[PDB]
Amino acid sequence: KEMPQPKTFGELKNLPLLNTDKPVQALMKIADELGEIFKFEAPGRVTRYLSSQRLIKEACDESRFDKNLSQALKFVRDFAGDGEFTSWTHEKNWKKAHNILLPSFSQQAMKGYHAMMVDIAVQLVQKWERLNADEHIEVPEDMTRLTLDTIGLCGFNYRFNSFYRDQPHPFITSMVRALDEAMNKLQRANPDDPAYDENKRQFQEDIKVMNDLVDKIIADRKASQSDDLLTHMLNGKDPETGEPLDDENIRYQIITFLIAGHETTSGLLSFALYFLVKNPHVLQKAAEEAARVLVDPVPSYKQVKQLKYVGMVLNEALRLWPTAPAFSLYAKEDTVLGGEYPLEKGDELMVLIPQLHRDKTIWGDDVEEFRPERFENPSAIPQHAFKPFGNGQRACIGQQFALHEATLVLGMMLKHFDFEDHTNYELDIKETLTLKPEGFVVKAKSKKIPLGGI
Ligand code: HEM
Ligand SMILES: CCCCCCCCCCCCCCCC(=O)NCC(=O)O
Repeated sequence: KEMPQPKTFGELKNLPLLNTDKPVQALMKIADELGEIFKFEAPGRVTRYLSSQRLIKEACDESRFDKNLSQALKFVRDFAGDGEFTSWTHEKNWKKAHNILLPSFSQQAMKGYHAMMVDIAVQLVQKWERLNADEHIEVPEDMTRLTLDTIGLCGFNYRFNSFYRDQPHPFITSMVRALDEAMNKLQRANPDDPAYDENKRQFQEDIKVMNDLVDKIIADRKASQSDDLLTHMLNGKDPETGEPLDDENIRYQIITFLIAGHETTSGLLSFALYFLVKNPHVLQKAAEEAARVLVDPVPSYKQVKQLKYVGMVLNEALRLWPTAPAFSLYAKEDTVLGGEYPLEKGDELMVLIPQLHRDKTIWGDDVEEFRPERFENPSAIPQHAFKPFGNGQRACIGQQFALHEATLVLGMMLKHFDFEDHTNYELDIKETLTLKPEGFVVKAKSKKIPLGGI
């Protein structure tokens, strides 16, 4: 079968279709028009975008495809290096990092992070209880304060103190600019036009800000007994090789985990709150569970694990708007995809996750509705139908960290406040490679339930 392909622009082929501030949403619209697979060509590069579970399940076969660095991740690698997110599976530092850092995500480790996650969640609840009657909440802004603070504290014993700042933390400002520039470089046909000189200067200055922060984390740790993610980065030995990470790689890991470890989580909490306010009956169910389950002044680790419906709400937000919305594969050898599409060794595929999650042959016709009951019995969901955390040995290492944090915080929010979508907010999804609502504001009325000490 010949592969569908969207409209072209002469010798720029499909490239100018990425000349938009919302490229993923543009690709989703193309997949809607063109179907489960389409080709996207740019000068000197081709990729194929997959949207159906039937083809994505094949792409998820690790004997035939391996993780690829999409052009977006190659640009991120300019500041994330061979950190765990932007390394190739065949690079020595990927498996060594994965082996050294995995223990930081064990259940025993998670039980150990719980108190520090509560410390930050209590700061969030206190900030909102302290608002005056005439004020409102800027949701994605506060969720980024919470999630950055939480990976800082749990992962690095470092306080960003983001709730002490009315503007974004300077790491956030540089990170966002750096991910923005990566996204913007995707549609640049001549990246070395001197018209991009100031883009390049500003990129370097952004990277220097992130690395100065990494310096402070490393120095604060030297000056400081912890056993956290940074402990394993600095001292952990890979059981296979017996070697620890080198200093250069360790700096890439800290940048990696500070970014990967909070940005997508902030997106998830923002979208879950959005869907809750837009679906009052769902919000009533979740708030009922939070009140029934969270009987103590602050939540315990077991209580969080008991918030089943809140967990379903977060999964159903990840179904509609997975906040790292694509991952890319390459063919290990020549092969035929779906019995219809021949690929040569090295050909790249991109999995368009929001489109996979709207495959009506899996989910039924009502894929746009927000229905957490979809996830009541997760074992009934077909393999490779639901993939917000990527695939196989390159799947997200921090998936349980993110879900525990989001479930704890959303459970505390729902216990402590009633929420009003006071402006009838129209969803506007800002892209910086990752997805988050922009402009989403709410009002929160305290239920005046006292909050225990940290
Ligand atoms: C809801 C929140 C999250 C989402 C949706 C998410 C999504 C993903 C996805 C889609 C990938 C695969 C990327 C690819 O194949 O190119 C991935 C990998 C990764 N994520 Fe997450 N992530 C989240 C939270 C986290 C957190 C909290 C951490 C750290 C504490 C983290 C650290 C990582 C790392 C280090 C990788 C690379 C894993 C490897 O290849 O060894 N992520 N994530
Ligand atoms: C260092 C940790 C990095 C954390 C952020 C990771 C970003 C997640 C990637 C999301 C996918 C973005 C898709 C961008 C649009 C697209 O398809 N571009 C084509 C291409 O990238 O080559």
